[PDB]
Amino acid sequence: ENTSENRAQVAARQHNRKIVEQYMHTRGEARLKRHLLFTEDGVGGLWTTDSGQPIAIRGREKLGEHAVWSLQCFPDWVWTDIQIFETQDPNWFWVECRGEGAIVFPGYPRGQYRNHFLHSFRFENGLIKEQREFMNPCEQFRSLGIEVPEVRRDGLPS
Amino acid sequence: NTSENRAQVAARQHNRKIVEQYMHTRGEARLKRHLLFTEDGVGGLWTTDSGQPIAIRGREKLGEHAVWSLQCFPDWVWTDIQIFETQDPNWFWVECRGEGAIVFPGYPRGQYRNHFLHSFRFENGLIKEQREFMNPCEQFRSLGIEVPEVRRDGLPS
Ligand SMILES: O=C1CCC[C@@H](C(=O)O)C1
Ligand SMILES: O=C1CCC[C@@H](C(=O)O)C1
Ligand SMILES: O=C1CCC[C@@H](C(=O)O)C1
Ligand SMILES: O=C1CCC[C@@H](C(=O)O)C1
Repeated sequence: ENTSENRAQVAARQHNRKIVEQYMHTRGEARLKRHLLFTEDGVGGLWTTDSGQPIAIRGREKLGEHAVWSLQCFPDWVWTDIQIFETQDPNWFWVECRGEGAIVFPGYPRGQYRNHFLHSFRFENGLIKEQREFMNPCEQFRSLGIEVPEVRRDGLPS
Repeated sequence: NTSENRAQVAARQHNRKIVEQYMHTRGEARLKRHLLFTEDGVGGLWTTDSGQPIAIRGREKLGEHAVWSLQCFPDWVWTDIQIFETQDPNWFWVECRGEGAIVFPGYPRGQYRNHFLHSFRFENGLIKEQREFMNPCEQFRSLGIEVPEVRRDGLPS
């Protein structure tokens, strides 16, 4: 049905999608301003870590400081194979994509890092309130020269 | 009210029920979960230590994997299930938790907990591809396997 309430939802979903698209195409020095797409109290970060706890970055200002670190450590990062998923909630989107670039973490040799990622984007008033990324930390270990633990799966059918 | 979109709403509703059934399947019912798939459907784990998926291809293989899984994860339950419809009536995502005993050959019995994203793509009202994404490090912990710690110097507070 074409009601003003359904129309508002569509508008919201369209606006929010544009921001997800912008986020995912943000490269290079533009990364230093990606925080501006967040609410003042917005949270972003990595939900799949070796420690098992997220690295959550809280607040628009913190996100901007994190961007300085990220550009140092991932100096040429690009996201590719981007698929955006709208949901039944006009303020919640998922993205499946890959990423590749140099990895330059102190205490390790410089490497080439590739991973598969899922991102969650939740919105409030047209700005991102919570962004979360999910990847396989094992692929990061490989990029850093870190031995990847191996699980034997005995009897796993063929 | 347009017949195309009526078809889509219907397919999406039907598909949502199958996703719910899958996510609520527990205990011996797990041995019949393969029935929710197309004959050539694929399921499995997309986040592995090896970097390659453990993909199980076909309804019969899927049914075999379930015997294995019931041995290895005898009491597994999904919880905190959130189902996400998408713009494709045939594609859904699920965010959830899962936990249970982990009973692998050659490792001490453990208690395994992880956070999961699942992808479900449909064809003809059955699952053509299921993929699950998790953090393998939590499965290492559960088996007593040492997990390296990545240092991130400079990482701001
Ligand atoms: O920018 C990111 C959040 C901090 C951890 C980083 C990582 O090690 O992948 C990614
Ligand atoms: O996980 C990540 C890979 C490297 C770039 C990071 C970022 O600053 O977004 C995210
Ligand atoms: O049922 C499953 C697919 C094969 C690997 C398993 C695991 O080791 O997590 C999960
Ligand atoms: O990753 C998994 C943990 C144990 C159950 C397996 C399943 O139910 O498919 C999946």
